[PDB]
Amino acid sequence: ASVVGTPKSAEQIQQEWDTNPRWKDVTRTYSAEDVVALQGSVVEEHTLARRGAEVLWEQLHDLEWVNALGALTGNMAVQQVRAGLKAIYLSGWQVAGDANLSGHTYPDQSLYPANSVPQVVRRINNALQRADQIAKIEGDTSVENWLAPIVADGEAGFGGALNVYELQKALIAAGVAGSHWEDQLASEKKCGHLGGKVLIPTQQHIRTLTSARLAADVADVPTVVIARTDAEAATLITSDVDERDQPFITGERTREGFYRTKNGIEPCIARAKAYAPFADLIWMETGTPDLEAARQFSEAVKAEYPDQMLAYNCSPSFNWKKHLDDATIAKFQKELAAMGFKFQFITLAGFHALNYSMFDLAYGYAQNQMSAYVELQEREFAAEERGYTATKHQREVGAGYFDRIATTVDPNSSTTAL
Amino acid sequence: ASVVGTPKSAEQIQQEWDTNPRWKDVTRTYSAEDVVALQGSVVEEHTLARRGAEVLWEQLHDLEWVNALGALTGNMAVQQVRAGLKAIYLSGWQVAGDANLSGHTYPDQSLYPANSVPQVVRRINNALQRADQIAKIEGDTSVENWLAPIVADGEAGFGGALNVYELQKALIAAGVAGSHWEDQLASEKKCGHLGGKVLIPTQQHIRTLTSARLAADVADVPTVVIARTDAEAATLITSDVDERDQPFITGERTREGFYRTKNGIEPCIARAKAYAPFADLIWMETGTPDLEAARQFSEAVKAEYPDQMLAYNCSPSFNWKKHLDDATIAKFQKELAAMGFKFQFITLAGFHALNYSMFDLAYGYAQNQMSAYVELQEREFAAEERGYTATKHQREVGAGYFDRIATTVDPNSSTTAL
Amino acid sequence: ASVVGTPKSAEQIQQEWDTNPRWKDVTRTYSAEDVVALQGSVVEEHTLARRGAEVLWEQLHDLEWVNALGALTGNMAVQQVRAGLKAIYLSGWQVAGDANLSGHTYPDQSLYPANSVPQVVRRINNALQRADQIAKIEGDTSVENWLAPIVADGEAGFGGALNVYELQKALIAAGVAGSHWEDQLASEKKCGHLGGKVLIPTQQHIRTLTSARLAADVADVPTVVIARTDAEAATLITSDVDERDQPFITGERTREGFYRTKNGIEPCIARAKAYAPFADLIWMETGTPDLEAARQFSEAVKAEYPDQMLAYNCSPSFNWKKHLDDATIAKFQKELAAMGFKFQFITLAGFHALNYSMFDLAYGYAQNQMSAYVELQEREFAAEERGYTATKHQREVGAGYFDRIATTVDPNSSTTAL
Amino acid sequence: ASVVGTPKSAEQIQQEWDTNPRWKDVTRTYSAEDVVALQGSVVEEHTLARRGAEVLWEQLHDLEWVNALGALTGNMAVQQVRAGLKAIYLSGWQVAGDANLSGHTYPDQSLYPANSVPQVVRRINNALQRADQIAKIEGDTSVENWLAPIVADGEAGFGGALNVYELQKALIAAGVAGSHWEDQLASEKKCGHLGGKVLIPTQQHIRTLTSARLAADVADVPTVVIARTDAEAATLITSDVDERDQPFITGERTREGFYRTKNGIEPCIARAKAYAPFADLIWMETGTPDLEAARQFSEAVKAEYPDQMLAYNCSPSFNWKKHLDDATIAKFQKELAAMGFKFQFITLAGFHALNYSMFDLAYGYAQNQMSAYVELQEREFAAEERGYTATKHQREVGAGYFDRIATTVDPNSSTTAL
Ligand SMILES: [Mg+2]
Ligand SMILES: [Mg+2]
Ligand SMILES: [Mg+2]
Ligand SMILES: [Mg+2]
Repeated sequence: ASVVGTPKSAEQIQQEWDTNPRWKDVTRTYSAEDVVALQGSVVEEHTLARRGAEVLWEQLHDLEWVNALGALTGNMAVQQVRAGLKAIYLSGWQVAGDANLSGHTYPDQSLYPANSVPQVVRRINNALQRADQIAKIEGDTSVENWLAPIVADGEAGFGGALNVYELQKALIAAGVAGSHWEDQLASEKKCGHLGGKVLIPTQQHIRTLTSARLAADVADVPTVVIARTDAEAATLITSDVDERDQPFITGERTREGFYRTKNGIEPCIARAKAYAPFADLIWMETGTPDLEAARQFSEAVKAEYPDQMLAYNCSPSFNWKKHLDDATIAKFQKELAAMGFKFQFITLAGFHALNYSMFDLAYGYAQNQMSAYVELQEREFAAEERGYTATKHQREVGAGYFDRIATTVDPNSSTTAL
Repeated sequence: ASVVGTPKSAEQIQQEWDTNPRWKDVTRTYSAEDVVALQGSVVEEHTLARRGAEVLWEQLHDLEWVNALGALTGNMAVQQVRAGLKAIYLSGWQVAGDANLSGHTYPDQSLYPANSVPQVVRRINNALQRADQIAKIEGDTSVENWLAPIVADGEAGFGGALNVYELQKALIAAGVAGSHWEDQLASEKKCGHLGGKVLIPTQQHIRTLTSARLAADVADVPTVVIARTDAEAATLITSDVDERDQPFITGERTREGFYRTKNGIEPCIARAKAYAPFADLIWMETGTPDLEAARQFSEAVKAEYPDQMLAYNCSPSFNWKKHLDDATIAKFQKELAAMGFKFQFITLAGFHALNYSMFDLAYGYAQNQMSAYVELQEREFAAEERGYTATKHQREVGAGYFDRIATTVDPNSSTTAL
Repeated sequence: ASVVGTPKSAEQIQQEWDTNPRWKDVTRTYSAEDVVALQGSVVEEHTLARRGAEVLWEQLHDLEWVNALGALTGNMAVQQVRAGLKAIYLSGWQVAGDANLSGHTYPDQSLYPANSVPQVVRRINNALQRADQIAKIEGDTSVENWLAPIVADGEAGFGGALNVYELQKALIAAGVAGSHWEDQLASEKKCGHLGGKVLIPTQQHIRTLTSARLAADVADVPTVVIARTDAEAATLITSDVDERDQPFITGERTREGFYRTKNGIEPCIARAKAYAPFADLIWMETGTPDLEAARQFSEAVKAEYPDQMLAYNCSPSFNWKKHLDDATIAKFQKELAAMGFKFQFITLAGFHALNYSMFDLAYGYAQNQMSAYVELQEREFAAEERGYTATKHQREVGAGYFDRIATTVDPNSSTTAL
Repeated sequence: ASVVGTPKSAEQIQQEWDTNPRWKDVTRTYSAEDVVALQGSVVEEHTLARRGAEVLWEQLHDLEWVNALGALTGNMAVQQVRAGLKAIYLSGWQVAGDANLSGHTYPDQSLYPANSVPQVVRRINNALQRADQIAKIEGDTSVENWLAPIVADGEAGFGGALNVYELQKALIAAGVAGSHWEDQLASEKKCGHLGGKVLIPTQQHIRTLTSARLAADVADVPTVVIARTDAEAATLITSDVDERDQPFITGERTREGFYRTKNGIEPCIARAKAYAPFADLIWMETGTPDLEAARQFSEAVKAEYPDQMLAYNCSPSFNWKKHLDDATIAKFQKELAAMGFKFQFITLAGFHALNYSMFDLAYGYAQNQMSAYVELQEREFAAEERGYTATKHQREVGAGYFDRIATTVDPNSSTTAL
């Protein structure tokens, strides 16, 4: 009947894996036939997921490094691109705190509904598409690519391999460019004294990463897969079954039956090497920015996998000015980029900008009413010199674009040619 | 069987209508028995909607005036309350541009799914409830009422009287304190030359207000009902059937069948008087903040209804400093309050704070990476002096509250007494 | 940069419009350049919407007629295809009563959230895709096309031309094959004596149809557009402004400003002819199935537009056996197909099957417990002979498909070759 | 300020626990002060959750037994009540297969978003409320209680204690009467040879049940808590840490690190006794109905806890007629009731009625068109004698109720007194 969305043959897929440099050093423990068998007889095309993943991959090789800021609303992402950023970071922490499908405010422990991040990915793409549409009818070519790739937080997948599979598939349907997956069991994090994060076995994370790659393969898009390890601070692990984890197991076992494990950079380096054949980028979660630890981690990983790119979160909570001089702060990301940290981001940038700007405005408004708003309005007028366009609020949300649709539909009215 | 949620009798409802000062000068064209007949045999209690509405009503009489800022996320509302505001305004325009259930960015023309505002009302209540929970376990009594009343945008109800009924019902279920309803048909707004907003007949808006009151009565809560008229700028009206609208009909009818109508403060004053018996507060939509025009509207309506409270939106798009001196800007709301505008707000405060703060941070970040973030962090550290708490990010989203739930559940872990 | 999703040029679009027989006799009052101007710089591919629409269009020419049953859940659609049907009808009435995003039960008056039908279209596609996936791994080739095209109810678009545009766009995103649009304002339907449905002007419905076609063109898919007229029973019309509606205007205008208008097959025929250039299929809403009336409508429209295909709803509420003999009932659709009604359906089939089957089972269960369930189970066992598979419940919902994903991910577990 | 929703004091709560027979034999390892500390300063009232839980509790003591059928849509539940059932069972399996928030069809492995069952609980209550509203305006007193209690499937809580807490809280907000929680880790279920379900430690399930009780206490409603054990068929357990589980551990450990454990009735009885102080009802999950196993399980539990009520799922997949005579089938539930199984249900009744009725209708329709629908319509007319009302479809979904609202709002129209 129809040839629309006809699946590729296993041979074609194998050929891509064998020859496209995108797949150099990418280990897949399942086969091309295994992928085809899961595709049914029609494969939906996921345009934004394909384009974003391809653009992101090229940027990670073409730019000195790719940096991003966590965005929790569509307008936040639009402003990030308008301001010149080339990628968007979709923080799971921010979604938990102010943008998830339960409607509740949550701390970061995989408490929100599992399809929440995919919904925000779709929202951000929709917002970027509107900016793109508006730019086109306005003849605005100041931004080359409105559809900046989105890198989204997949926590640990909300369950087992099938939960990770479904989350990746949903992220892709929504248009994600890349996704990160970590090796802890947040839902078992122990409170207080002698508690802390609980890691899962090294082999279980390889399963997570393998499942994430499989969902992208079945969906037929080259999604960027990022592996995150939480071994830097985690003091517990669910099981001592994996021989690669045994060197760090002390012997003490908790009431819940978990195993105490020695944390630090050593286990991060080891897990990072075990994860490398299964990840396009590796990320060592960290609490305190530390150039030496970063250097130690990257040199140890690259000694084994020289071309392995790394990802890095720049702490949003660290008191930067108190601990570092201005020059160190200014060169921090450039320095990390030289070590191979090609994707860098500040997870909670949106949470801080949103909470701070509203607190400041509201406080001034509670005290001086209109005077406080005028102060913000004047800053917005001043920002126009830098390319800010939201002072023209109707235009910003598409009133001119919808007026054009109305005009297009109205036969007694003509549209202006572009 | 169970007496949980048993409806009150028509006689009890009538007694409240007859004696509670809340209903002084409130016209209901339907009966107490009509209300009971629509309640089935169980009436769900809507705690937040009841408490919010009672609190708002008292504040409108106890404070010089109640002012608010448009909030589009839960955290935004939390900061508004933390900063000292006593009510939250939930803008439909902001929901259309960055927080509605379609996932798209839209201009203000009743384009988003009709249950969008209710979902944001529920979200803001959840967020305020979390701030309240955290405060209680922290012994923080700095904020006396975290559950600030929410006043939400009902547009024109997304259709007819039954659509307005269902939206008011959904707003109440989500915990709204008050809702506003306007007299235009946004979906038929005409673009360009000789176009403009289209009003509906005065009687149709009374139907809308009557339907919003009926839904509040059936739901057994004293929701504050606000009437907005768009007659200042509207140049069209769907029909000349209502003799109260005839003094403004020009006699011309457009190619789409709408009637040309004389706009300005005159029809606003007439509509306001016709709406007074059906609204707890009245709002004349206006493009230009102008104390004299406000005084003219206020005095004209109060000459007929001396005790009629009014609401006023302080234009977010008007170039304040270009047209008014700092003194006039500084006294603007105070002056309005003296005229009887007891509820005042800035509809797009959130849109501007969110868009501006992210553009500014992202622009600095694109240029100087971490240096830009440090600038925002320093402002946040400085704001702690004014009561800002979001710099303690984990605490802000409830990590301490959930750690307590975790500890409460763990029998081998004791909780510290509050 | 990337060429993924690059829009076609206006010249390419024009060439398709000029040469593809799909567009024979399709009037577009806007231009190819107008379409391109609204597409931004990336056009997402909508695989299911494209494939569905192409398949439906071919079926409408290849089969004697295409018939369908209203489906309100994914499993309902799966059984329709498993049973041999070639298209799925997605009723808005069923969505209002038991499957819309407000969570409430509603009558048919455009009361539910506007994105409700799109969500059910997405759901039905997901369900059919799962049946397809299961079939593929089971080697089941009994059903040739699991992805049967979906024809969905667009009501009157929930507002104006921009609301219709957004609903058509959302239906396409979800994978719809065709959508129907009607010429009434349901939200103003008048109850009781001298009341009834309210039509909108002929030109306003052409605007609706033009807007649905425009959204399909911008989304780059050949969606089947169906026009429905409610003029058989409607007694009112919003305006007498369109001279094509004037022959039916009585001259009386109601207290609400609506115009009394002569109803019946005559205005239906005139509207159908005015709509023909803007619709792939036309449907005259009718309360009484009547082959003669159908013939009269069909012949009157085809006398003007010989190749115009028509759609027909076979009334679910009409007491068939009371008014027609078994022979007439048996030949009804065949007879209609010969008149040119190429798409035929029963709108509320799902509502009736679901409500009846649960009442019957529950009633027996309340009386005789397990005996009642066994009666249904025996019917299911007997239906396996006709191809029914849901008795193997785990398999029916994909347990075998997910076991395969699990096995594919597990390197210590091999999958059996298909 | 307001006293609306003011929390009860710890002393008041303690008093209820000490004196209300509802709490006889209910162990809470946290205190009344612990509950109050988590309530913030306003407790939302959850009317439907309170009424349903109270009604369910009384029915479990007043009736010989309470039985139910799985319902996955609002109309299904309405028909169940109309047909005479006194409770509704909300199956997680059915939600996974045809009614969850991902829009996908899933097998039963906790794959769907965690707030899916709560949404269906709210939908069912909304549908029952509409039936209730319609009955009242129609003067229909044939059904005494339209708001039948809903018992919902909580799987294992989608994570740890905090995930169970949030799910229970969401079920309560939606109006649930009771919820069941099981002791397996579905997301780790192993495939094929030597695989099977994986149990969690006995103490971990006590944590789950303790967390479920805590959420109900904080929400201030007497929710019925049901504990389910999956030890009958589970062959694995995550850890051997709990001494109560050690007697069944063999010693073999799997590649994933799980422990092989001896399954059967013995471990079910042991877990059931450990769960009894934490559950209002206990349920032994089973695959094959077996009166002897049921008798053995109940007598063993009651030997320790004489007043402990039990719950029982009557297998929807067992071939009843093939293995049992008609008399045994007819007395099955009555016999179980005598053993103490006071809540009985068929989990997949809705899935079978929905899939079978649509397959049958569609198959007949594909073959004989209208004749097949007429057959269903005639059965519906015949069912009217038993009280079926859905043949009057407009009435059934509330058209008369909304017409009454329209009339109530219309001052020129009067409503008919009840
Ligand atoms: Mg996280
Ligand atoms: Mg508006
Ligand atoms: Mg309809
Ligand atoms: Mg289950």
